[PDB]
Amino acid sequence: PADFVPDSVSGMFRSHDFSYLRLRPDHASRPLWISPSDGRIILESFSPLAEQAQDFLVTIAEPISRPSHIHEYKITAYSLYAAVSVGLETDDIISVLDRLSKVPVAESIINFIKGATISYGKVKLVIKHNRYFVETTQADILQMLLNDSVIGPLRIDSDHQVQPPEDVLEREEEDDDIDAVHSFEIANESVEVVKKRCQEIDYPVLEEYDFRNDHRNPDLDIDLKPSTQIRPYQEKSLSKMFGNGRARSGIIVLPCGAGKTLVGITAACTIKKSVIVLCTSSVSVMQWRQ
DNA sequence: TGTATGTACAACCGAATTCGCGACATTGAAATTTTATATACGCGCCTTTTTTTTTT
Repeated sequence: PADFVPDSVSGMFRSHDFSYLRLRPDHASRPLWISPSDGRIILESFSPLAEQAQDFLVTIAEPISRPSHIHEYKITAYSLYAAVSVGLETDDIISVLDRLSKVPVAESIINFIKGATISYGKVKLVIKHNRYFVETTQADILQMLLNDSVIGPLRIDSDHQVQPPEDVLEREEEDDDIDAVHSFEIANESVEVVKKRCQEIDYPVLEEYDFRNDHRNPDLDIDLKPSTQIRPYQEKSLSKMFGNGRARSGIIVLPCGAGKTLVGITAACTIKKSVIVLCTSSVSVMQWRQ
């Protein structure tokens, strides 16, 4: 129907042998030892790029162990998509893995990392006039958008408008794929159907988030004061969602009871633009507002 | 299998809020106030006078 293992596919790739699985040729001269069958990547004290290695593993996968001697390696599809969305060169990570990881890069592990680096979305969701539309940087993308009931049918025929792509981006498609390619401006209504049809037909689309196509108007009555409590995970989570230069809303999985709304109020203020806040239930809306 | 939950849509209720007549106080003023003097009357009232009455 509309369920994707790729988001929740984390929890596998830890099984190897000893007869078929050979000691990694880098095992003699390799700062790490990538156990590809066990999916474990032990980052011992001998890795000089352990900080560089530690960050790369955290993107493509989840480091289960962070021991003082060596770390531990786990596989995460959301990490794989996140490490795919990380943007590190799939080949470049593998080789520094291969050279660093004494255990040779596993064949299945090597494919997933490259599959991370490039896949985790090869979709072609084009955008017009700084907005989202039914198009694609790649051709199979324009076909997906045009043949889309929500992307195409919900897409206005106009190729792109500075204001329409600005305003409408058939809802807000501020999460589309590569823009500045062939596409048509989509309406102001219903990206559920856009996503509910890329749902039904399994279109993993290499998506972005165009955060000042979070423009949306003359500036609202927002008091851009940072007097709301600021404490360090929120800001670097903000620094992650503020990214380079200007406020991008990402997905930032935050706890209710540790100042969750605090990042939202800042990002809402930072854009200096109209923003709505949605909480669980209305009674919690007052509690949270209280 | 018992229960916790968000949200509704409709009739009930009392709570809190702003308008002019009466009380006098106001200053404005006239009236009254005191005095001389002739006039003459008619108020009342003073003392004295005379009369009457009582008691021895």
